[PDB]
Amino acid sequence: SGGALAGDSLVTLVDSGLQVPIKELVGKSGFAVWALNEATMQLEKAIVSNAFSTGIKPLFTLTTRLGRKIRATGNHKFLTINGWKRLDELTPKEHLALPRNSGSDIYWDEIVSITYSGEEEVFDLTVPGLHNFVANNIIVHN
Ligand SMILES: [Cl-]
Ligand SMILES: [Cl-]
Ligand SMILES: [Cl-]
Ligand SMILES: [Cl-]
Ligand code: NA
Ligand code: NA
Ligand code: NA
Repeated sequence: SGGALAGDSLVTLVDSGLQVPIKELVGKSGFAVWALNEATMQLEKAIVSNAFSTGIKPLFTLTTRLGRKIRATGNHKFLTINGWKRLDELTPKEHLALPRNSGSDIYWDEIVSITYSGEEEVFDLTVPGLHNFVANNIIVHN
């Protein structure tokens, strides 16, 4: 529930640092990825309790000014300076929270494009602590 991501969306397994397509994690649990602690605004290790397909749904490709890109359902939420917002409520030039290249801080990158990009099978992770995770180096909410 809450939206989903293209199967090739990459999540980072904390200990190995291996970037893995979310589709490959289906059925796995009890492993850590990166997530945002919104109180500290710092990245933290977060346990995933479930990884699953939600079926075939419409996807939108969102691209940022730094060149980060993700394909998500219209209802998937991203973090703006004014709170979490559905992809299909985001506007051109609106900024989203993204992890910095190094360290545990975030930066607010500008959206340069949102484009409908067809239907595919889509996937999600449940993160029972922080309810969000990093995918394709962008913070997304459950
Ligand atoms: Cl678990
Ligand atoms: Cl379906
Ligand atoms: Cl909806
Ligand atoms: Cl919204
Ligand atoms: Na490591
Ligand atoms: Na604010
Ligand atoms: Na705007």
